Amino acid sequence: SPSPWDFLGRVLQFQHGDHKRWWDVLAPVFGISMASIGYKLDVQYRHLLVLYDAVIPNMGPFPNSNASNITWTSPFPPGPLEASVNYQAGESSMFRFTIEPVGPHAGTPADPVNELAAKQLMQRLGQLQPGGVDSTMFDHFYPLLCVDGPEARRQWDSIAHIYHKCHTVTALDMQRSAACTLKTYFPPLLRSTIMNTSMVDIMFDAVESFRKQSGLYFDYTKIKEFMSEEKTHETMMVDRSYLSFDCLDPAKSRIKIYTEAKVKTLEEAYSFWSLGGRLSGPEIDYGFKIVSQMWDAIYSKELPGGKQRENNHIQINWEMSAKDSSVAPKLYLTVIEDYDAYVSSAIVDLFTGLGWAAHVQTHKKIEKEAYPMCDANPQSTHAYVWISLAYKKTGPYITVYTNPGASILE
Amino acid sequence: SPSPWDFLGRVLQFQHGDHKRWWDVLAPVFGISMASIGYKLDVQYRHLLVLYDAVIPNMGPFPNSNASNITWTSPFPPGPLEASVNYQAGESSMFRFTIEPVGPHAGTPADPVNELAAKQLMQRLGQLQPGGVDSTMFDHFYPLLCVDGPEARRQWDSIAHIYHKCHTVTALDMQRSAACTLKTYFPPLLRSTIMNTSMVDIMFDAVESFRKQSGLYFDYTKIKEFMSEEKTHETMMVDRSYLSFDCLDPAKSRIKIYTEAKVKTLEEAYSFWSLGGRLSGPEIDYGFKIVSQMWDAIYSKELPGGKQRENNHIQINWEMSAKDSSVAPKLYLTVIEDYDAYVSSAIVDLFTGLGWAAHVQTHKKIEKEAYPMCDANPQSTHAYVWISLAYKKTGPYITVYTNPGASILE
Amino acid sequence: SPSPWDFLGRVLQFQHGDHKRWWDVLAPVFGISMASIGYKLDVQYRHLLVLYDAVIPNMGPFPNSNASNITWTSPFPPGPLEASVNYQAGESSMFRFTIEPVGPHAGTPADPVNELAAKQLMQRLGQLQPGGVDSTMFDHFYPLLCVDGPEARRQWDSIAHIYHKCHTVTALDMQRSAACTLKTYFPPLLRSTIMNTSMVDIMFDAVESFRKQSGLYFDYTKIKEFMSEEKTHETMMVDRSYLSFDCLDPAKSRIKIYTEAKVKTLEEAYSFWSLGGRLSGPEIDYGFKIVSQMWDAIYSKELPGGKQRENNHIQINWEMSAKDSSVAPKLYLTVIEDYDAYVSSAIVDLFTGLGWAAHVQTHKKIEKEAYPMCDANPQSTHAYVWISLAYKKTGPYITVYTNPGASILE
Amino acid sequence: SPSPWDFLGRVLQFQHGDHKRWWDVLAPVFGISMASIGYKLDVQYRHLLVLYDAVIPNMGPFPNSNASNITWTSPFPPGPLEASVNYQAGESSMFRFTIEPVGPHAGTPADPVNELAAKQLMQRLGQLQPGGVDSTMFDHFYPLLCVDGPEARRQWDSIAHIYHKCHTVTALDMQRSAACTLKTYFPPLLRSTIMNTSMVDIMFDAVESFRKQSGLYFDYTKIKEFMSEEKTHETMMVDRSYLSFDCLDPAKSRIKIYTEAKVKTLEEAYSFWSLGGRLSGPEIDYGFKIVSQMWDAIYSKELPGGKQRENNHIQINWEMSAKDSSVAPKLYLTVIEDYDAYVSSAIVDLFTGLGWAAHVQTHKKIEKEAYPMCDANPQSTHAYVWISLAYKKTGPYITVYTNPGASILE
Repeated sequence: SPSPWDFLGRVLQFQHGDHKRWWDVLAPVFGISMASIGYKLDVQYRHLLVLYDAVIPNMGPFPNSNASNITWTSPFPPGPLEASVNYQAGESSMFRFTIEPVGPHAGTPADPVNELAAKQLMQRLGQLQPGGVDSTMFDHFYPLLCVDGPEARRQWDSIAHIYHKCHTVTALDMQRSAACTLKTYFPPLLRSTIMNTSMVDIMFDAVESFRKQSGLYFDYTKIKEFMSEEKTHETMMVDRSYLSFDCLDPAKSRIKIYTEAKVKTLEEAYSFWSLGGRLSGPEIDYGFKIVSQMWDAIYSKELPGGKQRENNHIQINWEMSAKDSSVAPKLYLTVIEDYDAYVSSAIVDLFTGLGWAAHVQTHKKIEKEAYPMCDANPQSTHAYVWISLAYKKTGPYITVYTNPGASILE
Repeated sequence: SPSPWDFLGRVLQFQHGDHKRWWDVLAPVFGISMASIGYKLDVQYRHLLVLYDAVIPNMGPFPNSNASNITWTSPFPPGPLEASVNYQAGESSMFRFTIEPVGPHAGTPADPVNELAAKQLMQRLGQLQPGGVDSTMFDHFYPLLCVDGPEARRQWDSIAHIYHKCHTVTALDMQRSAACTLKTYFPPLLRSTIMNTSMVDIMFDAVESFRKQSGLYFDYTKIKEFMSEEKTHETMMVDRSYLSFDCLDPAKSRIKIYTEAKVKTLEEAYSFWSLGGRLSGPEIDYGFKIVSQMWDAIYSKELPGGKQRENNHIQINWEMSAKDSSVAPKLYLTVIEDYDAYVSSAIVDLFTGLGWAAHVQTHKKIEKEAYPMCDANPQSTHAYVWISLAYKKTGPYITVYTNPGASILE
Repeated sequence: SPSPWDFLGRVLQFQHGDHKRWWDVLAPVFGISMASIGYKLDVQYRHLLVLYDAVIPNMGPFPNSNASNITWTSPFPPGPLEASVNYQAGESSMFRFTIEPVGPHAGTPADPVNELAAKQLMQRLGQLQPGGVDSTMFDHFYPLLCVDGPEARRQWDSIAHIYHKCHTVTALDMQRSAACTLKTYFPPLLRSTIMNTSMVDIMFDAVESFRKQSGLYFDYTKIKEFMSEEKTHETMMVDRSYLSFDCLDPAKSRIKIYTEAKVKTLEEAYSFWSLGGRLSGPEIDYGFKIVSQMWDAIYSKELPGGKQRENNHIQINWEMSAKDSSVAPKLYLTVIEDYDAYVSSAIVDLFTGLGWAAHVQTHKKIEKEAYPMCDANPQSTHAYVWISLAYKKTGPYITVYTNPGASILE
Repeated sequence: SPSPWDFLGRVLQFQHGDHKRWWDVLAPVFGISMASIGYKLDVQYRHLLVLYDAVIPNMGPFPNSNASNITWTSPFPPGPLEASVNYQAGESSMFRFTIEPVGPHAGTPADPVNELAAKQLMQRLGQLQPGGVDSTMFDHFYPLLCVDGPEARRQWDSIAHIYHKCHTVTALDMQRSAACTLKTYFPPLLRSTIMNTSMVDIMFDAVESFRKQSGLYFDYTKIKEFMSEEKTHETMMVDRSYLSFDCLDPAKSRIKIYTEAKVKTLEEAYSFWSLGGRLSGPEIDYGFKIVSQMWDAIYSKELPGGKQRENNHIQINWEMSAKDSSVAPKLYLTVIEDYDAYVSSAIVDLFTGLGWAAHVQTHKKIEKEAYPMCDANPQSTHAYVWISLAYKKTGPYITVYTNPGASILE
């Protein structure tokens, strides 16, 4: 038995070489993750073909060793920003991967703000499954949060200082049902920098615009209050925020506010998780229990080269539902610098404390098969990128975000 | 000796089959026109490769016999709206061809307003020649005259009644110097229909916006005055107008106002050519002499099936320069219904009256080689589409606009 | 749920347009046959991708309406000579399809005897599954039965009169286990015509060569005796014969002798089935019972246009095993001219007489889904091509050979 | 002005990535050589497109740094064995490049003797120019000198010890007239090793077979006599010989015998050049004058690393005409180990002694533009590979054979 990625790399014809290389790098990772999760073979085939047609052509050039060909500058390494494997208790794991759609010539004068890649990707996703990509929220939030090509090109003197000119990021939720639902992120840093406004008063103003235009109830009050305070900006890198929404029926879609932060103690972490105490209840408590566990399990150890932790880098997503007024957080703990060995051990011990034997097995399976550099290289710091904790009435919701192109950093 | 189109169709690899079919149909036409003009062989190769990479992928599906696959509705037949061969006295002929960039899925829910094709085409043209496609005017006139995908998708109830939802048209001026300069048309029918404004007060308001933003002097006063009158709207189909501009340095670029018209006598034709008398001088006179000659030479004859001329369909371009206040007209006489034999004979007799022996030879050469249905079928009404008369201090400027996909209508 | 053929035609990139058209035509047929048989979804994907990579590029040009582009002349219409669905009692149905591998330029001076297509196909099949295509028998029978390109090109004056210059035919047995085992046919008509020998004394001499070179026991004596008689040549078209062998381990492979025939009564049919009585036993009897049933069930009816049966066209395969001395026949009844309605009704009544309810359901399913012209057009004579009867100790073995490109003949 | 290789790499679509990489590596070299020679632009385009369609797909995988993917073993580095630029006095320079056509899977069980690549290449060359590739001599010498796939696969125990299993090598003579005439080499090492015969008695026996079959007079007597002696085998590596012939009209084609040799003094060199004195006249004298000049100009110097010359490696081609009995030699001096600086200086001083100013300029132009490692790296030993001296009644005929993939060895 050949596995779908091998057989497909053998038979498939690729428009470009960089697509072939991105395939050789990721398709193993994605396919092994999907197969260890428990996907059916035809779903592996469908999602790998989606990746081959829709995604890979909208990843950008492949990094040669000196990364000379990569003209679309970014602080993150090229490729999918992450590939995620969800872990709940009772509900089945799901594979995801978010990608900043980069065009083949983005960063160059021909496509200096990469306007088409995300739209080409949305188009391919809609064509491979008609009626699966609803652009009702995309089309409302695009003029408010995102900058078209023309604006960014005539408002260039205003943004040419920005390093990462990202304006939209697509997160595809590859489902066990072969349905690849999309999820678009809009970082308004470009738009705010052009209009000289703030991320808060633009993100949330657009959210309220969509509220009144739809009648859907997206209560952003808690989040605006918190993110508008002083001691939050004290640590918050508000310029690394973005608004996320599911490209679905706005009634059944969700909106999420995201921001980064460099905290030093669990009190600031609870500040972000809780929105300054404005969010409480049993779920906040039971969630921060696990956040604290993983905090003092991961950030309690040595970094490579014997360096010291200046601070703890975190990220946070607050999800607001359409029919409710609830806001639910999701805290990222960044481990780009940690030992993949230490991160994996922490994840495993957490899962065991939760009683998740099946999930530790799945985790180590994906680890050894898709990410061989954790077992081969005892000082690897490339596979794991973030770990995300969220708590729902179902129970915990942990989410290990790995780098699929970790084979490129080794 | 194989000629470039044959050899290229033999060696070239095409992404899609429709590209191969469009090649088989057009590349003969374009290459024969370029070769009869007097292009060099390498320029033929360069322009045919431009067509193969930039253009053909942004033409749309190829019409099967029932035209079942063509989802992007249009009153014109699919393919390039026209392929033009210029004819002056002293300056060398030039090949052109304007195309409404259609995506492979335009008209379908995945790309219901065809937003990407023109941008993809502009991108390819800029990448094949960096710094040859200046988007200074494109980026200013895009929000004013053209509708992005999102707007058109949420403002759909306002435009879903329109048959031709064209919003941008690219005219590539393939030059003897291998340089393929672009030229973008913006028909604001979508934008005006959404904003419930008029083509006049939107086109010219955008022109004045660009004036004040640039300092370049585009005197639109004559054209606004005329096109705002009553007896002009009496005949004018103002909903078939568009603003044209060369995607170049705005200093060296030109802006052109276009409108259609169904006139019955040469007095209305002089109304449009002259802007109600506001334009005069030796050039207007010497130009309308030739317009009258060709009028009573072409519209003086029988239509196929023995039908009668309800009226004479014309189009008109008024060009406004950046450094001057001059406006120069260019009158189209539509011959979509006439006998290609009669149209060719009229063109030939005109050229002979002008003393253009070389040009009648070139014309008949292109006719017999690229358009064999004029000699084979004595009742052909498909090759020729329009003839355009303009008069400059150089002399006359006649321009025969043929349909390259005339092989598809036979 | 999109079915594999639709989704694959949506995502897959095709080297050539003719591959896209062959896909649109066959992949529905093949996929519907495989799905009605009961194949798993991933096996459908694997086999359709095999068809897309290995087979389709080695089918030849796609027939336009006038079939102008088809330079490789053949009495059969272009495309797969047949697509077969096996029907046994107890063992699961299997899909097959034999194709004369035609190159993209076969019949033209560049590839006037189509030498590469079959080898390219064998190569692709071996690369998509290493060690699945054993060329031990192919490499022994190639010089004996088949003509290389050079020989056929210098021995051209000797064969240029032949209409069908076929020299090798590949029958792929797409298995429910995703394994696509090959099966090569060698019609020695070219070789015999060059060497001025007879099909009998070349086919069987090569078989004996392989016997002595291998030690495997392929008893051809019965078949040589019969096919060398006089009254068999009376009806036999010995020039339509070929030697078949499974490209596998010669120990586990089988060899088959094939010949056509135009008989008029069941006595000549029993002559061919029995090898002039030399083959007998319970199986021959029980097999000719069914041959007679289907004979007087199909050839007992009207042809289109009210024409009369000059004679009954049949074909016959005698399989010889490696470890045994048994020879087992397989009689084809050609129905290219009959009513697809009559043929389907006969097949259904036969299956019912055998008690094969599941198989009549599968048959009508494949009929209505893959071959809609049998239900739409009540006078269709294109879907069905042959029906093949063989009898093994398992029971009967009927095999309905349909034309997949029947959509092209309607 | 973009030059053809840049523009073509920008617009062209490549089936495979390795084709793109081979393009990036060679097309600069080939195009710069053709442009420095003085080719027209359209001829550059034609030949680069020939390379893109016919050749590049039949070069094999592209060498990654560890050359892990290269399964077709060879003592030479992958890519074109050489790219040649001819230099005469009076006749215009010509570009050539010989390539061992390697399939994408050659060396692996799927194509273990690489039988198709050369045939695919011949087919493409014949299709891009019908009637330009005459296979009259190819089809006669193929069974005699070359081993089909089947023979080599069943006669594997006899050849599996050979390192380089080359059996046919195509040398394309890209002409200023855009005509790419082919030239096929047959090294009978495989055939001789299978039939346990000698290269002499097989090559020359096949030549005599073609003589009697054609009536063309290819007098091989001198060459058979010499190559059959004892003191020639003393130095000759007869296992590195091959028979060459132009794939043209056998009347106008030429046959050439090739052999390698490791000589130590100019007396053995004159032995090979002269066929043991059997060849004489003014031309032999005037040719060996130049051979001696270049011998003591190149082999008179230091090797890298301060190593010593065990012996001088040479190669020799004796051309036999169809209508005459003349045999004309062509002596290769191998400089794979020498300093590209020393080799270039020797070539330049030779040309100057001949009065070839234009040619030294062309040579240094090709050097600095196509082979930058001779000027950048003062210890480069990769660009130049061989230098070939032949003398015709026109005058000298020197031929500098460079490695185009020298960019891969740096």
